Amino acid sequence: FVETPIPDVNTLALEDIDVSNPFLYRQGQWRAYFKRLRDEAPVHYQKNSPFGPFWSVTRFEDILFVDKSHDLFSAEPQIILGDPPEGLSVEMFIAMDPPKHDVQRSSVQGVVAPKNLKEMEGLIRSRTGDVLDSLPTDKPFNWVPAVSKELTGRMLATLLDFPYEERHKLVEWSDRMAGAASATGGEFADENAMFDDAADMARSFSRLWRDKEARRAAGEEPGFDLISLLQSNKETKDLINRPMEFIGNLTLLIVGGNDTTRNSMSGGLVAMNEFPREFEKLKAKPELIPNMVSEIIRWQTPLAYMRRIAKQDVELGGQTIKKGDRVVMWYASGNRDERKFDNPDQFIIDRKDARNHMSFGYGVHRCMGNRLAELQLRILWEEILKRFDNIEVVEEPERVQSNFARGYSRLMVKLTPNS
Ligand code: HEM
Repeated sequence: FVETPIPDVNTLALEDIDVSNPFLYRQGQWRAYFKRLRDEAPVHYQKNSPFGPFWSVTRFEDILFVDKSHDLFSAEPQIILGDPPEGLSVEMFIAMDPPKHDVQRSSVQGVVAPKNLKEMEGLIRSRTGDVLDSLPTDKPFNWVPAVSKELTGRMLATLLDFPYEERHKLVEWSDRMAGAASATGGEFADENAMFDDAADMARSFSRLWRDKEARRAAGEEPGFDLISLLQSNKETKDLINRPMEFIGNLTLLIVGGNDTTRNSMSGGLVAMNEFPREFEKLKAKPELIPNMVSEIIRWQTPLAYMRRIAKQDVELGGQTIKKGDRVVMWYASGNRDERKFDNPDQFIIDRKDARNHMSFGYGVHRCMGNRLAELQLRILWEEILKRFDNIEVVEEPERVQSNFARGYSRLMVKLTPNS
């Protein structure tokens, strides 16, 4: 993939609108392209793309139907638009249908048990406050590494009890995975690097499993982390011996929580910068933080879509999706659908229906980590409000190349503390 200027959507025949282009978000053309699809081709077939042909489903109501109807639309074998590079396919329950999906999700869902998240609030808030206190207030800095990636990486390490000093690896491996050119149009096109990483990652999870079992056998009390949970349950105490399940489950937790958390933490600042009256509203009414977090997640939509395959011919939106066709559920478009949300492109932190967004999906795959993400975002903004009278974005944000992740690689921020 090489970036070129994306033309006005009005220059295109409807059949030539290709929303798999991974520069549509960066260039700001995604809003007009998806509005044209919602209005005039809400169930749209693209015959020609670098990823092969695919349907786009772009209205909120129709996306709900596809996401909930796993008897008609399969999540197998992959949920990104393209294909993983050869040798890198791993089975993850995000790309599995019931009943097996339900079985595999049950084996890990305890890691985000509400009682466990509540016990970790002090740690999350301490990390958040320490990170914010460390930021300079006399010069701008890049928020993406300093805050969003920093906090996400610590959280991911805690979730796995992954060696804290190596947490940068959970994220580097994960980035090169979720950013495969063949899968998402991301910038990673070297299969040699992905082979090195996927193997390093698999070896690292195996060493962690053995270190944790040796520590448990030696009398270490079990913790909140996923490995401890897997080793405490009869069904999964032997998960090492099922390598596809073991590697797939652990990889899904890390990839699932990595750039989603990161880009939600960054995106709230970008939304405030575009709608600065909302920050004055927030400072005057801090009890809006929980609803604001929903509005940040709606407006940002950190994952633009999830993909499905039609299990049979399905009539949708005056169109016949054929058995075997790839069907892309464009959450990024659904969350801007004016049939669902009034003034959808506005960031409105007291929007009463913000919580009804589809950024987590709907149906059996609805995000397992939704409460953990919301918790971290709430604490982030609580701790921001204690410290800063103003936040300024000093340069146009740099947006990531991807058709899947909607995110930022550079967000240059100047802080003004209160007195
Ligand atoms: C604001 C942040 C997040 C967003 C926007 C998001 C988005 C999503 C989406 C769109 C799906 C699939 C929904 C569908 O197909 O219907 C999903 C599933 C999933 N997410 Fe998240 N996610 C976020 C945070 C997290 C975090 C923090 C974690 C882990 C700590 C996580 C782990 C997972 C897992 C394991 C699944 C698979 C659930 C299943 O297939 O049953 N996510 N997420």
